[PDB]
Amino acid sequence: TRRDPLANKVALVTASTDGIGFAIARRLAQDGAHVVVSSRKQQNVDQAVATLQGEGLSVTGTVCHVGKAEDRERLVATAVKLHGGIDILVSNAAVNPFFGSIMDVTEEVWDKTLDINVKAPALMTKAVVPEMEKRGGGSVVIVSSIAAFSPSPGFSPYNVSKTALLGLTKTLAIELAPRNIRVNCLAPGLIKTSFSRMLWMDKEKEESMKETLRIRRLGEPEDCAGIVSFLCSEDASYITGETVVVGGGTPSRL
Amino acid sequence: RRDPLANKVALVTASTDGIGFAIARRLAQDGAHVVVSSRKQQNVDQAVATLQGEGLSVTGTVCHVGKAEDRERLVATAVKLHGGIDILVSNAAVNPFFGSIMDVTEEVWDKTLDINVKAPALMTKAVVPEMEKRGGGSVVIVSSIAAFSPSPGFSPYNVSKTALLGLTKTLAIELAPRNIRVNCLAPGLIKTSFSRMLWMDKEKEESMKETLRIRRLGEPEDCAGIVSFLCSEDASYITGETVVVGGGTPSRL
Amino acid sequence: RDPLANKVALVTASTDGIGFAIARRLAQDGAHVVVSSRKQQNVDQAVATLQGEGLSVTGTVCHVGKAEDRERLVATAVKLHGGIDILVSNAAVNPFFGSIMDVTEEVWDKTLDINVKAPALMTKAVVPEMEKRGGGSVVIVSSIAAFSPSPGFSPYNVSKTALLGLTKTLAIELAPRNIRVNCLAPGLIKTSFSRMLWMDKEKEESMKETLRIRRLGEPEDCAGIVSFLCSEDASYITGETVVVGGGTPSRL
Amino acid sequence: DPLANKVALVTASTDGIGFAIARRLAQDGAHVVVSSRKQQNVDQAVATLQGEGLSVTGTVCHVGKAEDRERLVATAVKLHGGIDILVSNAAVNPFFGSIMDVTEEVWDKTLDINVKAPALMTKAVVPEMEKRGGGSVVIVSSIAAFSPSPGFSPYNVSKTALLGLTKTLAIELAPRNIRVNCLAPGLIKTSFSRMLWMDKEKEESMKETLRIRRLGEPEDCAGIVSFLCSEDASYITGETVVVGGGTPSRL
Ligand SMILES: NC(=O)c1ccc[n+]([C@@H]2O[C@H](COP(=O)([O-])OP(=O)(O)OC[C@H]3O[C@@H](n4cnc5c(N)ncnc54)[C@H](OP(=O)(O)O)[C@@H]3O)[C@@H](O)[C@H]2O)c1
Ligand SMILES: NC(=O)c1ccc[n+]([C@@H]2O[C@H](COP(=O)([O-])OP(=O)(O)OC[C@H]3O[C@@H](n4cnc5c(N)ncnc54)[C@H](OP(=O)(O)O)[C@@H]3O)[C@@H](O)[C@H]2O)c1
Ligand SMILES: NC(=O)c1ccc[n+]([C@@H]2O[C@H](COP(=O)([O-])OP(=O)(O)OC[C@H]3O[C@@H](n4cnc5c(N)ncnc54)[C@H](OP(=O)(O)O)[C@@H]3O)[C@@H](O)[C@H]2O)c1
Ligand SMILES: NC(=O)c1ccc[n+]([C@@H]2O[C@H](COP(=O)([O-])OP(=O)(O)OC[C@H]3O[C@@H](n4cnc5c(N)ncnc54)[C@H](OP(=O)(O)O)[C@@H]3O)[C@@H](O)[C@H]2O)c1
Repeated sequence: TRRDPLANKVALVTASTDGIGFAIARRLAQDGAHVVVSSRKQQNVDQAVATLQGEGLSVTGTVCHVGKAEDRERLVATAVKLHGGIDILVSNAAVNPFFGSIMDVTEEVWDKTLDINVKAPALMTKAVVPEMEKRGGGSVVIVSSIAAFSPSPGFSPYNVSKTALLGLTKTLAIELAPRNIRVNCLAPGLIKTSFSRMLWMDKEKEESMKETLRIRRLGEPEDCAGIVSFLCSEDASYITGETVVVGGGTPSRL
Repeated sequence: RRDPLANKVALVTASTDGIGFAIARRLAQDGAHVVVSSRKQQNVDQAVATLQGEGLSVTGTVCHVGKAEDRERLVATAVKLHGGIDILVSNAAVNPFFGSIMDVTEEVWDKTLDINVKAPALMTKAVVPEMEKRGGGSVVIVSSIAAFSPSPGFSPYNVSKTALLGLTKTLAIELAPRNIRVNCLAPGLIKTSFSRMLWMDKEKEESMKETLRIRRLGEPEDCAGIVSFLCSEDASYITGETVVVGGGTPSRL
Repeated sequence: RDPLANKVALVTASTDGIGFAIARRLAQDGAHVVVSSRKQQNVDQAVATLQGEGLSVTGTVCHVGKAEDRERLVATAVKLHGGIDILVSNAAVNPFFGSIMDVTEEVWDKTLDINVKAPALMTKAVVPEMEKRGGGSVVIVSSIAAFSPSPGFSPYNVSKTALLGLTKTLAIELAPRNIRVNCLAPGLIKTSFSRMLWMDKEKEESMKETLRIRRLGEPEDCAGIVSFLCSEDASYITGETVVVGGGTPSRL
Repeated sequence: DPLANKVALVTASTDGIGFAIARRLAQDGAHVVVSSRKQQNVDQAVATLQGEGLSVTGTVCHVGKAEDRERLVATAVKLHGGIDILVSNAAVNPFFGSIMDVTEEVWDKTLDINVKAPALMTKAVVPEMEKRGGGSVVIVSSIAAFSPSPGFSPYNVSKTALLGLTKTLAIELAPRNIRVNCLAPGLIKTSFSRMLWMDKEKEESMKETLRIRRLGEPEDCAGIVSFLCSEDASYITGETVVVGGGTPSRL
């Protein structure tokens, strides 16, 4: 009888009530993990939880705005109470970037983008580390973007923050290695979600982006789910400090 | 919970020992029909014996990847026996000898570039038409961490592994219209015969561990899961990608 | 010729080490340079030393973290020289060795602010002036830590990697204005900033072995590439990071 | 005169990028021996640079021939007393062709001339640079090393390979005080690249595709090479510098 690869593991996935995070949450649970979903809006949490509990998956949810230290610490407490520990963290939140010239980006946009996109995952990782230590180790996946390698103009704050996350991933992987905590990164290309709607709103704009990105199709949320589940599993025990691009062939880096 | 490579047919070059053998075993555990192959018939024999004795759908044939005739025959062998080809894993390398660039002969450069760079390109060429007939396929090329972080003393080998990064990219772009995916595995230090020089003395092992900033050396099976995943339709949105399996050893952003 | 003849350059954090070496070189290559840092006394001494070498260098206080200091830096240069051609952004927070587990939220905020946000806003403040000159050159100082972080400095590491992203995104954004944006990424240079890594002689030797280098860098080892990148001889180089690290591993 | 009294070999330096490099090095004070496959190209190259008052001489060297490489080194030593700089610039002309149509002969010639030859040419100069207390090597790769276009797979692979050669040589040769760096040009207007710019319609198409405002010229590559060859770049080794006018490459 083939065993579940995340049998008896406990996972937190932030920003997991829609799109990529939701797709990741579902797969981890499909792969045997107890999962706690969260996002900012309680009405988003309930529907995600209802949908996934509808499928017989070990899933519960709570509100957690990753920008709020209270929420982050409460997310960890909820999971530990319910399941007795934490083995996996997937950090997936990002601030919706407004398209504009760097000359029109305000200081408040910079502050919010760096806070939510860069500081928050660092502090969210800090919050889970002691619990992961108790279990003998763990796995962290940070979600950046192809934009880290290939920036488009108009999204400078967002671009910078996703590149920063390549460093956060590398530096945490080295620091947390003695605790047997692996730290990897998912860098999606253009995935069809509400987040990216501006870029596939029109069938003309979808075709224009495909030609620009040198891709045959846009990604779906579930195209990101398998690699994250693999990375979170003991089968990937010799992979740490690694960013995996899931971009359908769009240019990234060697 | 399905076999992720059910009904798929896979060639793995250089699959009678170490990483290649472990990839072969895992592809077959995940449902694939696998043809294993290497230069020496004796290794092919016991490779097949071992894996068939575990109940895996595996057969073998001799294939030196430097020989056009062997490459073509490997493909013919799989087509005849299974009806087509879905997956190629190119794993062969020339065993490099430690030496200065001042003592590397022209014949060493030629052989290294032939076997390590040209042969995977021609092997892939040999499978493309068969993958086209199945509606697409997956290719995985085995490079090395050396491609990003070369050690002195192995310059021809180092150059060939970096070249393979380029081969993976250029082929992924070329073959995308045929729905063929091309990705690359870049292992760090894995305990095999190939690498024995770097881990035969326990003092050398702990020395390498500190040099490479790792807590342990890899085993062959540490490479199998990612390759089996990349060869699957669960990775349909991953092509042109090199994945490093080096236990944290530095590579690149 | 004098490759930067009649060009006007701002270098932030330019009263010691790398930033001072850059200021000296730009000036030697013909440029009018305005040097600046937080402390007036540091500014005074840097200016005195360079003017005594007959170079066209004046100073002013500018803490790059303060909006008003950045605006005043530009205003000072525009009043004295008539415009701005070159910005080199060189300031960073001094990093303290410690675990991610001990790094406070306040350390994250300050590091991201001074090391990442400030360069972006300092660039914003020089863009309109560079436009009026027909274009210009921006060089951002990051670090080898951007590519090859060591443990104990995570916030600084993350901020330096962010700067690679900033360089690239700004290069693309400002290309239509004929503004080039490139980045210097130094390896271990012997300055006060890095003194924890070289003041003890046995530590220095240890870092050489670890970093795979034959010697540590000196501030002047960084100055030539920066002055080149600011010249019209580099007019087809933008979006580029150049590592000055004595062969220490970085990237392909 | 940053290169005063230095002796520079530049392969494939009778036209385009190699020629612009040879000119600049000579302008910066170096004695330069230019070379390529054809004597009339060499003679024209040499005549033009000598007419500018530069210390340049020439000789024939096909980089694919062991005897030519060694004789190039002997020629420079005989004339000037030693060798300080090597710039390796030669490449086989690539023609658009699907990987399915690339012959094994094209794979061999491309790996030979683009990868093995630079390595063996460096090997040829190393003992001489040792006698001078060190030296500087620059290898010309391409933006194609990072961002390959379809239809040029062998060339693309060979240019990525040169990134590795730069890195492995820089490490191996550092103890002999020999620095090794790489130039990676974007689209430069030369005969080598004519398929991508000769037609104006094609030029505009490539500019859009590469996200550049202009094509490069050969002299756009000269300064960085001369810099890298100078002692002002003594803390730079193992480094590839892209000269691509903003086209994407890498972080
Ligand atoms: N093309 C792409 O779609 C693409 C490409 C590359 C990278 N990414 C990355 O993928 C992530 C976005 O996911 P997506 O594309 O799947 O978007 P999506 O489908 O729109 O989902 C966004 C999710 O984030 C949650 N969220 C937003 N702000 C939050 C916060 N401050 N704290 C906690 N949760 C928050 C939302 O729920 P609430 O509204 O309830 O908070 C929702 O669950 C980002 O990290 C993004 O950079 C996306
Ligand atoms: N081990 C490591 O630390 C490490 C690290 C990075 C990369 N790699 C890469 O991993 C790959 C395999 O290494 P390994 O460590 O698993 O070696 P291994 O355990 O010694 O196995 C080598 C296999 O290659 C076969 N082989 C050798 N030359 C061949 C050829 N020309 N054609 C067909 N088969 C050939 C051998 O069988 P026959 O002798 O019967 O031909 C054997 O089955 C290589 O590409 C290597 O560069 C290894
Ligand atoms: N090994 C290395 O030294 C190394 C390696 C890689 C990168 N770097 C980068 O090089 C830069 C550091 O230069 P360095 O090593 O030359 O340091 P340094 O010799 O100590 O000089 C630091 C300079 O920065 C000024 N400064 C500090 N904070 C400032 C602020 N907020 N606003 C304006 N000026 C400020 C100082 O003057 P005041 O005290 O008067 O403000 C001083 O002139 C940083 O960007 C660093 O990340 C250095
Ligand atoms: N867009 C571009 O033009 C571009 C972009 C990236 C990289 N590059 C690189 O730039 C380098 C030079 O190309 P280019 O564009 O300057 O070409 P170019 O203007 O056509 O000049 C090529 C030079 O190479 C010589 N040559 C050709 N084969 C040779 C050989 N086997 N041995 C010695 N010399 C040889 C030619 O002289 P003879 O005919 O007399 O031998 C000529 O002097 C190549 O390495 C190429 O890969 C060019």
